Parts: sequence; structure tokens; C-alpha cells
Amino acid sequence: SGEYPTVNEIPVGEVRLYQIADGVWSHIATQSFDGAVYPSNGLIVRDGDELLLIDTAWGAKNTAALLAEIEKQIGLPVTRAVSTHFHDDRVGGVDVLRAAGVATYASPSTRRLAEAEGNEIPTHSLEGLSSSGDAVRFGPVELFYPGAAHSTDNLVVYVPSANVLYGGCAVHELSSTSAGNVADADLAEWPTSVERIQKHYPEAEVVIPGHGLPGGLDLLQHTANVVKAHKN
Ligand SMILES: C[C@H](OCC1CCNCC1)c1cccc2c(-c3ccc(CS(C)(=O)=O)c(F)c3)c(C(=O)O)[nH]c12
Ligand SMILES: [Zn+2]
Ligand SMILES: [Zn+2]
Repeated sequence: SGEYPTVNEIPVGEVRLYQIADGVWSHIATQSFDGAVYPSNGLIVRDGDELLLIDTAWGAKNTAALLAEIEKQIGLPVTRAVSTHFHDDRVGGVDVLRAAGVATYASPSTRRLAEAEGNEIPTHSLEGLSSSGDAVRFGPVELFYPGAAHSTDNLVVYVPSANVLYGGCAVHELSSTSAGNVADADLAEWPTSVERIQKHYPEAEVVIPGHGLPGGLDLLQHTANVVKAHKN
């Protein structure tokens, strides 16, 4: 009823949308992995009379439910999707998107990692993002490669019209007490990558983590803090 949705409100298989700003929504879904249930976020950005999707809803059936929820709540076609790294909470559902006529994109680094791991593979390669600090435009967003953090390929997304920073899994929510699933992370580089985000996007007004509650710029420093304490 207006608060940011959580698992307790999200059975696995259902998707909720949350209005972040004019023409910007997050999507929230839940999934089981290794016997525990997790929420995860993605982004939807209005692109004229079409929509740009950032990240799947973590699974094929969740992603089908996402498309149905978008039709119900927004009613504009999703034409393109970008996956911000290679894990199943970002690419699981790309086959559903592709069969629904959505053009799917990711960096070559994400595509290679997805392929090697056996995850779903976005169709199109996003060049221009291979060095830390790189940025490119993609419809109504800027894509930014901050360097290795949660994964070596993680991208962040900025919505300039609304000063919305979508950190993806490189950014954690304020209530977090650990740095999430760090199996593919670079804990030593992560703070430097966060510092690059902070320098590049100092006017961000909303910061959205890959999992959990949006907040403000404090999510960035908090993420560095939890990662440094994990490493140590
Ligand atoms: C789909 C992804 O696959 C990872 C692979 C690694 C090893 N090879 C197989 C798959 C995955 C699976 C399960 C959990 C997570 C999480 C995760 C875990 C805990 C918390 C709560 S917290 C901040 O307080 O620790 C949280 F927010 C997020 C994250 C993430 O951190 O991005 N990613 C996850
Ligand atoms: Zn991940
Ligand atoms: Zn994640």
C-alpha cells in the first residue's frame, strides 16, 4: 500500500512495481536460491512511448510476471533490456524477454561470463564500457562501468532526467550487515569502484541497490563500509 515492497509482500512468482520518479519505476520480485528466499530489484525507464528495462526479475516465470505487471500498471511496450551483470538475478529471464520481442543487451564481459557459467545470454553487445570510468548513452539512461565490485562486469545505470542512480548489485541497502553474495566479487577493488561512482554521480537523489530498499547517496558509503568489514 505504498511502502517499498518486501518478500513478506512478495510470494515467489509475483512482481511488484514501485514508482521512483516521473517515468522511473523499480521492479521487485523474489526467488529461492540454495534454500533461502531473496528479494531483488530492477529498473523500468520510460523511453517516449516505449520502455527500457534494466535487469530481469530473477527467473523465467518471474520475468513473464514482470511483463504482465508492466502491461497492467504502465501499458507501454518494453522494447529493450540491459542486464547489469551475468548472475541469474540479472539475466535469468532473458530467454522470456527475447521470445516476447524485447531486444536484450549486455556488455561483452557480461555475455562471456554468462556463457561460461551456463546462464541466459543477452543478444546484443554493449561496446564502449570495457575500462573503469567508461560511460555510454542508452535511450533515457547512461550506463557506467565503475570497475570490479560485486562482479568484474557490473554496470551501474543513471537516469539523468530524475537523478536516479541504479547501483545494481555493486550497491547494498542501508540495513545490510554483510556484503551479500561475494563469490564473484573483488573486495579489494570494490571501494575504489564505489568511489568512482560517487565522483561521477554527485547529484544523485535516489540510489537503488540490487537487493533491498532504495535510499540516498549514503548507500554508497555504507556499501564501501560493509565490504571493507567483510574483507577484514
Ligand atoms: C543470483 C546470485 O547468484 C550468485 C552466484 C554466485 C556463486 N555461483 C552461483 C551464483 C545470488 C544468489 C543468492 C543470493 C545472492 C545475493 C545476496 C545475498 C544476500 C543478501 C543480504 S545481505 C546484503 O545482507 O548480505 C543480498 F542482498 C543479496 C546476491 C547479491 O549480493 O547481489 N546475489 C545472489
Ligand atoms: Zn550478482
Ligand atoms: Zn545480486
